[PDB]
Amino acid sequence: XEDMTHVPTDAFGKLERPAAVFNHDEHNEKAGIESCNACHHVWVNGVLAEDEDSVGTPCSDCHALEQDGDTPGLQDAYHQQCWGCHEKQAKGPVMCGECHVKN
Ligand code: HEM
Ligand code: HEM
Ligand code: HEM
Ligand code: HEM
Ligand SMILES: [As]
Ligand SMILES: [As]
Ligand SMILES: [As]
Ligand SMILES: [Zn+2]
Ligand SMILES: [Zn+2]
Ligand SMILES: [Zn+2]
Ligand SMILES: [Zn+2]
Repeated sequence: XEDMTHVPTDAFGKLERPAAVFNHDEHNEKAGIESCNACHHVWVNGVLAEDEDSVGTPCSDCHALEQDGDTPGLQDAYHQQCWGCHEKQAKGPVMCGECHVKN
């Protein structure tokens, strides 16, 4: 994903919002994220593997559009991951129009 400049949107069908800006490799370098499983996680039987990751599997392979149990639907997965870290670190966009950029 070194060519990535927005988050993939094909799983959603018709969009309400602009694609979310996300230059994956530059993002992750500026943010200081050193583990891939900060996002590409592996959750098994309610427990998060600390030493594994799911790189190479789309989020949308596990996260349906609808919530399943405590597995978030796909929109909420992205909002909880992305907007959740920004809020926890007090850095990064936290308005709709700073990710979903109209341009
Ligand atoms: C850690 C260094 C890391 C790697 C390696 C990695 C790889 C990776 C690949 C190969 C893809 C698929 C790209 C494609 O389809 O061409 C991908 C996709 C996404 N990633 Fe990633 N990624 C690493 C780390 C991070 C981190 C720390 C985050 C969150 C900040 C992140 C997130 C994403 C997202 C979102 C995508 C798109 C998912 C999809 O549905 O295809 N990755 N990454
Ligand atoms: C792709 C980068 C991706 C995103 C985004 C994502 C988000 C995410 C969130 C925010 C949660 C809630 C719990 C937490 O904050 O970790 C969550 C939950 C689970 N996920 Fe996920 N997830 C992404 C990727 C994937 C992939 C590729 C898988 C399947 C291999 C997967 C699985 C799950 C499961 C299962 C859960 C529920 C865990 C639990 O509470 O039992 N996720 N996802
Ligand atoms: C989830 C896929 C995700 C998105 C989308 C995302 C976007 C995003 C943007 C657009 C920025 C601003 C870039 C700019 O300067 O123009 C930004 C910045 C930060 N992010 Fe982020 N972000 C996503 C996920 C994550 C996660 C999971 C983390 C923490 C683990 C995270 C962290 C940060 C940090 C820190 C920054 C600020 C970088 C800086 O300017 O110092 N983001 N993100
Ligand atoms: C502000 C509260 C806000 C809204 C509103 C919003 C909407 C939203 C929707 C409706 C989707 C589903 C796809 C669609 O367009 O129909 C969606 C998807 C994603 N979002 Fe979002 N979102 C708002 C806030 C934010 C912020 C602050 C971020 C960046 C941290 C962000 C990110 C994302 C991501 C990633 C996705 C999935 C990929 C894509 O649709 O772009 N949202 N959002
Ligand atoms: As680089
Ligand atoms: As929140
Ligand atoms: As809070
Ligand atoms: Zn753009
Ligand atoms: Zn560099
Ligand atoms: Zn790995
Ligand atoms: Zn909050």
